[PDB]
Amino acid sequence: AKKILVTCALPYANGSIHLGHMLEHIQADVWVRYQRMRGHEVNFICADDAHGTPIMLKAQQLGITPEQMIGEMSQEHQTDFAGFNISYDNYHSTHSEENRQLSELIYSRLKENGFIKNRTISQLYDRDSEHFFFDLPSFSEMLQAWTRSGALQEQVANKMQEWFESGLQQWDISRDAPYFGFEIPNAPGKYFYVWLDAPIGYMGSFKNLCDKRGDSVSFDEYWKKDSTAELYHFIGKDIVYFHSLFWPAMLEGSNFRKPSNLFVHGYVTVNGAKMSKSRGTFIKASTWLNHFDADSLRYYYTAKLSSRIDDIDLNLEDFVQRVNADIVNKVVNLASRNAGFINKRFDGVLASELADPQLYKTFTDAAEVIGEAWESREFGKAVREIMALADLANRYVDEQAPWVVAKQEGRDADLQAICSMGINLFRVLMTYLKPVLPKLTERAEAFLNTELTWDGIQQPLLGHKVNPFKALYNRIDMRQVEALVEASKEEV
Ligand SMILES: CSCC[C@H](N)COP(=O)(O)OC[C@H]1O[C@@H](N2C=NC3=C(N)NC=NC32)[C@H](O)[C@@H]1O
Repeated sequence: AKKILVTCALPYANGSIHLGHMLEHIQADVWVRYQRMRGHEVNFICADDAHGTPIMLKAQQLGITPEQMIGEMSQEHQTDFAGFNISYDNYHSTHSEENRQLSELIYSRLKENGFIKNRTISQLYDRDSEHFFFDLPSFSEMLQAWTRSGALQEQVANKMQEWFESGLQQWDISRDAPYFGFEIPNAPGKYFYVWLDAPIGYMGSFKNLCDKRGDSVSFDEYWKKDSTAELYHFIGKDIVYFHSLFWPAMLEGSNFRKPSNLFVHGYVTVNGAKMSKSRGTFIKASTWLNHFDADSLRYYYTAKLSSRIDDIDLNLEDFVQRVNADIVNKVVNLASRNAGFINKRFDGVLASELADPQLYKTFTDAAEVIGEAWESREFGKAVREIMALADLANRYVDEQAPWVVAKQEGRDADLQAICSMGINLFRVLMTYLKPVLPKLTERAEAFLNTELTWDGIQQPLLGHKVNPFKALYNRIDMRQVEALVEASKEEV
């Protein structure tokens, strides 16, 4: 039972959440849900990145104060994430008292530890000015040892080299008023650059969670230098520099633990290209939900995700085909083709023994490889394994052919045994997919009259009453895709 703290990058409070953002949150949520299923203590945290000149000026435009804009954006963002069932334990803000205090705490520890430097510069002004710099170069060797301690992704362990080929430099962490952010203590008119306080927002968000829980020990247990808890950050490749260099260094110099690992993913493309507004492929999370459910996109992204930083393509044509073929035709089909005979002919009661014990064992035997696949973030591998098992289950059902055994008077016991077998195979499959399809899983659990646990598959449902269900998952069609695209064009 490990203690794990997982985060997703903090979305900027200056735009709506789109399908690109959703790849990140969905990848993280699936991993998080899997970890909870295995019994670990998990804390999934996020928050809006609310500081920076851009935001300050955007607020001025709309005639709304930044405080007002970020407040509205925060609600919009959380409504969308909740719509995709992203299970955060806390969603906070970089513009909070918790983050203000932690930013000052870290800065003061850095300055006192001698990692903060001063200087002057020239810049366009609507001119000189003093600035504060973080002495990154002093943590190089430490970063080296940390970087090579068999942890980060190969493509990431490398990449940084191209950055070393340019040498680490002191980082300008201060900005002048007017600026929407935190004021630097003992330095009037100076503010912390957004990127300095942003990652501290991870800490601010957890502190908020602990404070709300009345938990006065967890914060330190997770962030103290000798913590045995694991810290993971899910991020895109465009912000790896901040998370692999500045961030670890800031923590090291302020007597805090560094991330256990960074899980970097690639960009989402639609129909093979970057999202395009004119083509209606720049899709908002809110818009997606007007047309499709969350499970469909969660499934599609998961079937294509891996432990690498490669781009993920949402091919709209392929989307409809994949969802109907896998979810409806393979998994859900296993339940619907068998539940009828059970509910109608046997009052919903499943057989008292497994018809084919060998087949069931083949299914539960796969838990190890599938669980390891979720754990290692090889989602595509996990899905292929699960769908391969599903093919086996549908083959079993065909060989046994219940639709024929049913019309043969005197074969009741045989029918119940066959159809119950299929229902139990379905139980196992939905357990492996539980991290991926939250809503379909709830519908399956209501039908099975059972909550699905990872260890529970070792005990099949016997002499057990199932409930009649009304379509667990309906097929989708290209006309809905066309409508989604058309709507997205019309929005911009
Ligand atoms: C302390 S972390 C601070 C992060 C900063 N506010 C960036 O915010 P934002 O630009 O909203 O990006 C949030 C995450 O969304 C990811 N993505 C943004 N557009 C994306 C795609 N098109 N595809 C995949 N991920 C995307 C980014 O890589 C990033 O990790």
